[PDB]
Amino acid sequence: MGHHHHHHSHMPKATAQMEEKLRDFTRAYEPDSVLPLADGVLSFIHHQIIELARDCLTKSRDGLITTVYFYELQENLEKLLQDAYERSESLEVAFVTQLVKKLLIIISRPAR
Repeated sequence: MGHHHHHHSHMPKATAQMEEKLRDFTRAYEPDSVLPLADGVLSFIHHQIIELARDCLTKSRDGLITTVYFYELQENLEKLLQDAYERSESLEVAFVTQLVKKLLIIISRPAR
């Protein structure tokens, strides 16, 4: 992220790279806004995009992320992926899918 005198972490660390990708990703928007998509169900799933993003971000910085954390988080994103694919009216779903997918790519092991 730099600052004035940047020459600090001269170790290519996945902490720096990923946490920056993740924070800049999540920073741009709100849980309740940039479409509630479908009011109720996909409003919940939009909350899930932004709140799993913010929580996993702060838990990465905290170091709380275990190996278990990732398995639960991935299968929860893919749960909500199929919940968004169960959302019969798909226009809003392009955002949802590309967001949880891009997030899954940011935290390594890129999706499809």
